[PDB]
Amino acid sequence: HHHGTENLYFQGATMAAQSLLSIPVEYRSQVWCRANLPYPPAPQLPIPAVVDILTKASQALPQISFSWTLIDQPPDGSLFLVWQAPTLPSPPDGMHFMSNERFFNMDVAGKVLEIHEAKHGFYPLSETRTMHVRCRYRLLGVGFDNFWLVHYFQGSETDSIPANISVAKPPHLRRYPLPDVKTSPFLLQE
Ligand SMILES: [Cl-]
Repeated sequence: HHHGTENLYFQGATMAAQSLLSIPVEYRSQVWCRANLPYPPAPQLPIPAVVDILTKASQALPQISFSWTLIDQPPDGSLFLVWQAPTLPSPPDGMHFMSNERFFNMDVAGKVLEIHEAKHGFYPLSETRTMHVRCRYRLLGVGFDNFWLVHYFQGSETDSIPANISVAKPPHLRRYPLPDVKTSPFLLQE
């Protein structure tokens, strides 16, 4: 592949680039850059709570480390802070969806909150119906544009529909078992 868009995001991010180059080439497309916290698990969050969590993360960023790691079939409640370019695809998480991720925008205190909501989530190895929701959030205009809250939680009984990997997104099952890929921590601000 060529790396023009990636390279745009690793300008001036040397530590994160160095950590990625330590990973075998085949797995570099598979890893998430996730914060070493961990966030307590939570049910579906109100919008003001999301805004606060991302504001606090932006203010704490020089004291928070990240690692490149695989994420696979996280339990309901799982909350991650992740670094991702809005123009690159998300790495795999082991979740498939029977519908398209929908994109909503909310004005909050003169800022934009992006909500990317993927209902009808399922784990094809263990589920014949949809049981999960994934939300990716980010808050624009506060100097934290490339940082996301990613939330996995329980779907409603009313939203559960028959699931089949043959018509789901993504269409391809990931290779199991997963290799051991977790880098030692690095910083994204100094
Ligand atoms: Cl749809």
